[PDB]
Amino acid sequence: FSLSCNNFNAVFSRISTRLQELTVCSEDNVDVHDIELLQYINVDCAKLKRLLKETAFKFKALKKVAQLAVINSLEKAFWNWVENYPDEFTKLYQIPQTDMAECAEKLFDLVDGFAESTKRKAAVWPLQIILLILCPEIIQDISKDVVDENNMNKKLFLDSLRKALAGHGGSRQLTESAAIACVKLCKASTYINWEDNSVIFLLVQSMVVDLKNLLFNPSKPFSRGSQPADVDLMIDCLVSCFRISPHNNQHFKICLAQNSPSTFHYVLVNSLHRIITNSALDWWPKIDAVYCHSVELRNMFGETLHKAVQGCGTDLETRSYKYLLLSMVKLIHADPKLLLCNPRKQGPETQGSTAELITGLVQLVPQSHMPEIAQEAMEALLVLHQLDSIDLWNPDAPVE
Repeated sequence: FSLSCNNFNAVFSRISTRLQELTVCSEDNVDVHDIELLQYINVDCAKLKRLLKETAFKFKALKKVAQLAVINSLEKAFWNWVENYPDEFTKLYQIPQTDMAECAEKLFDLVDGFAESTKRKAAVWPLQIILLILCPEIIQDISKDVVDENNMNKKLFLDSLRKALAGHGGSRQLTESAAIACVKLCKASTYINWEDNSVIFLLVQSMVVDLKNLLFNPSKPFSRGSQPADVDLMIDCLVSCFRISPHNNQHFKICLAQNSPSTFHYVLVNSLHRIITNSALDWWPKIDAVYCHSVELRNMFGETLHKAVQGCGTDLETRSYKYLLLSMVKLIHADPKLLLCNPRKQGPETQGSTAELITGLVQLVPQSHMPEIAQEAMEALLVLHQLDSIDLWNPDAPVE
């Protein structure tokens, strides 16, 4: 990635050769590793246009295996640009650019032709949305009357997505795919300032309500594959949704509720963990909004701690707690003010809240049952000693 910053052509030339070799040859080969270098090369807006144009010309003649690799690799290329160059993404919707729109549309059609079977549709759907996002006005027309051919194929795809997203269709594979695709759309929306207030915001609103019921139904655990639930997927959704509507989130409570399964707890804390550590855009909401829930967070710490220690002195249920406990400890390490807000203050007959927190952390240091946790609790307790964090223990009297 660092090398690609300057000498882009050198890397870029090597890829172009492999495509031509595969293009002319007719005996399918599996040495696509040259193709898969797109995932790492630094990309800028102008450079990205080049990638689409070159692949577009050569895509149709490629073999089946080659076609998949370029699609995935090209998909991950999109995110590299967005993160590394946030500003350029805003300007795309701020001011129209036909050239960007034109290249995506041609590529859009080629992919759609490529995918016919349900298995194919599952693979390619995540990409197609990204391209559709790239051409803004085609969305507007899709909402209104549809052109004979210009916006005909697009509108058919967009509504086809929703059916599986709502579970109407009797296809599990597409149901899983629709989730991934929608999430990326939700994630991408976050970057748009919303001052444009384009259809992008409106389009997401249509799918958000359906999406949440699919991923955040305690009765039914969404299980993509071997794992009981796609923990990684849920984190992406919740983090994004927060940024869109931070004022009063309604599903924070669903996870934060004690009755919900642990995984909902696990997803919650990690979700708060990204908020603290990765906030590039200033106009995003910040962790301060969540301080109001501190009281409920602490109770979760207490109960998890109580059961975690007891087990060490079912099979996976016990193991689950330890993982949750480790995550909670790391959270305090990241930010101590999150859990210290709204202090209870020492009761005449009962201990306070800052005290009960420390005592729980201390009884883990000498454990040696859970060496990883013990190591962490040391760092956590060492951060609550910085001069800055001493004040929060009891703001009434910090030196008693």
